[PDB]
Amino acid sequence: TDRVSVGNLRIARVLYDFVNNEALPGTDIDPDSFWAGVDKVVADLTPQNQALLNARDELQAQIDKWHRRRVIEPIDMDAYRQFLTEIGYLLPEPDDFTITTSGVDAEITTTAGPQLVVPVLNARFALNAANARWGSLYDALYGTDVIPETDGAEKGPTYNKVRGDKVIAYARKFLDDSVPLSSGSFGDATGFTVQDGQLVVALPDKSTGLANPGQFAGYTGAAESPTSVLLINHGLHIEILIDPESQVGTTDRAGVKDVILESAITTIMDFEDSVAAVDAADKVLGYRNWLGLNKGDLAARVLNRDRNYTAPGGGQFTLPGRSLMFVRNVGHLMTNDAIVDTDGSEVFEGIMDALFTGLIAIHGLKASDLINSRTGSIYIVKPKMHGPAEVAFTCELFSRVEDVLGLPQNTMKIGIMDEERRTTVNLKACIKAAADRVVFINTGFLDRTGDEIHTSMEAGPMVRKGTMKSQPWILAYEDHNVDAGLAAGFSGRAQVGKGMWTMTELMADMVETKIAQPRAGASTAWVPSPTAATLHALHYHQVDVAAVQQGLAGKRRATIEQLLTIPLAKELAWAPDEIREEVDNNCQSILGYVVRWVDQGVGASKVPDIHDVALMEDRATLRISSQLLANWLRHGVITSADVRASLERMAPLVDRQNAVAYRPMAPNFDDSIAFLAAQELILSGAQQPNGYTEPILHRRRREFKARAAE
Ligand SMILES: COc1ccc2cc(C(=O)/C=C(\O)C(=O)O)ccc2c1
Ligand SMILES: [Mg+2]
Ligand SMILES: [Mg+2]
Repeated sequence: TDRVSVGNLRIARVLYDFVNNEALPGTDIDPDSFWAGVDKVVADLTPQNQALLNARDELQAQIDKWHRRRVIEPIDMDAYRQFLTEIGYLLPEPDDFTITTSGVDAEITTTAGPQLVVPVLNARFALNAANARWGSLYDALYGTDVIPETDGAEKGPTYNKVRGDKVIAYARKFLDDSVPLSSGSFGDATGFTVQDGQLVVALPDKSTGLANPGQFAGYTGAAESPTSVLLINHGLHIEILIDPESQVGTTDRAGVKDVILESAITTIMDFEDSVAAVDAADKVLGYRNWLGLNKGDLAARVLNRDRNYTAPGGGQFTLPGRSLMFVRNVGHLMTNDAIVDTDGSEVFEGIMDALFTGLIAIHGLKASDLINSRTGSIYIVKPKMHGPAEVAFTCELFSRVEDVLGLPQNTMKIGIMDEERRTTVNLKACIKAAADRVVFINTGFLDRTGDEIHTSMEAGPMVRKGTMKSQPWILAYEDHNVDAGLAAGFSGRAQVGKGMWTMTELMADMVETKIAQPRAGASTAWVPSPTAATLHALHYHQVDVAAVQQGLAGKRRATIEQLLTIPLAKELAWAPDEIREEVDNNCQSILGYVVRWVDQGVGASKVPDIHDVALMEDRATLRISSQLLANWLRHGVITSADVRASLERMAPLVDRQNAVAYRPMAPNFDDSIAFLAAQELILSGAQQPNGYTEPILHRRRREFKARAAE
């Protein structure tokens, strides 16, 4: 056995060596004490971890049996609520309180802006994400459909000046609405200068200053013909680049080359739903990337240095060139044979992630041969928790890891995903359980939709997938999340965050509708690319999030009844063509994701749906699709033959979109491990714990790896 014995643990050699040779050096942590602590923590906390998972199962069975023993319809919310209280699912709401989290960076406590999520196993994506703190607006407008590709303005192989003018004019309007001139418009500016520490913009027939001179933040170059002008609005920086001999500047009335936005303020390096990591070799690749990110030396293309500026008065100052980094550990469910005990049982992956990503994170608190958290914190997102006891356990785990790492208590801060029903309905108690550690709450609406379907599996058939985004339960869930955060003092102390935009090509749609999120008081929301970060940043220049949160203080906009409104489909409701479309749509989504998961170990993939729209699919959207079909199969909406036919229908189409080093599924379907994984996720969906996809995915990916080795 390629394994190392430490107490009761047998550690995969590749992981043991990585930690000893790469992660421990520079921490001043004694290697023997670390591994002894690994062993101690795993032995102490595994039972409670397991008890919690059994409790999920106890609760789900009592709820299953509750729906089964009643034909009365539609519902007796009074009865259902009393039952949830009786069985300990719905707990008493504690008294009001204010969080006490301290030692947090300004990007979290203060700044409102985009938050980018990226798979940590892909080093190149992770580098671009960390560098996405600044992004070119002209590139993002020219490259996407925010400037429509109408007649004459489409993208070709070389610069289309008609299109670029549209981009320039779009950016002038943005500047006008964000940093207004005293009189006149940026559209007519001819140049910029600094005089007596003030920004002076030259118009055709006069000159003007800023309506708020305080929005002038700095410049580069000679004051009397600068190379760039730096502005701030709503805590976010805008940089106007001036270069008339550049390609775009030659055509511009003021020589303006580009407009740079402070874009992804923070970034979440993901070990969970956007990655596939089923053994020690996978986790080591992830850990190694997370290590180079914190040491500053990851290269695939390198990390950016900080940005240098001249203050208005004349001094020098610096701005961060990198996004402040979070890490998303896996949650409490899965184990991983990267470590096994003497009976051969796998160790809980979440316990491992806290020990190892926390150890690695120490490097980001010290100088890189230039830092992540200047205030001494480690920022871990914790997903897929169910209720305050599960939150308390995470807090205890962090305490024990801090002790093993020699770290001050409460160094390891937690971003609470609100993406499971038992957390939503006890949200205040969950925040209280982490009152000294919590740095955000975030509505992970995709996982939350999966948990909604699974929890009420037995109640009846659910509405279609596309219908879910506007059901009553989800809008109350969204508002109740903001209310609980604001009520716990998150304003000025912690982030209130919302959901991912998954239509990577529908960027005009994103600019037009994602504005709802800061309008609802969210200080941050999730984007999947640096491009999307730059464009989403526009919404924080239009909406004053701090003032919005102020106006919501004390309001109570969601009742417990509304939260508990199950998304049951009404009588009739669907025609045959609509039932067929939803089945086809779900099967292709599942197939396209799973085939790259199982075969190539890619945890996030662009997959076109039945309407040919490109969706960024990850494990959460997979949880929704499989659970929805499982629920339809369970209540007689469709038959097992419909599932099989739809899967066999869509598989050749997926094979075409991948034709790469790719193994087709058709025509020998039952010989493709990926195809059988898709089938299994639907047919066993109702039996997976809380509808989770990781058991089946991890098993099938390991099965595939084993075949590829003989
Ligand atoms: C590179 O493209 C990506 C990367 C990461 C992603 C992460 C999520 C996600 O995790 C959503 C939630 O947690 C929740 O709704 O439950 C969704 C789409 C993603 C797409
Ligand atoms: Mg999620
Ligand atoms: Mg304003």
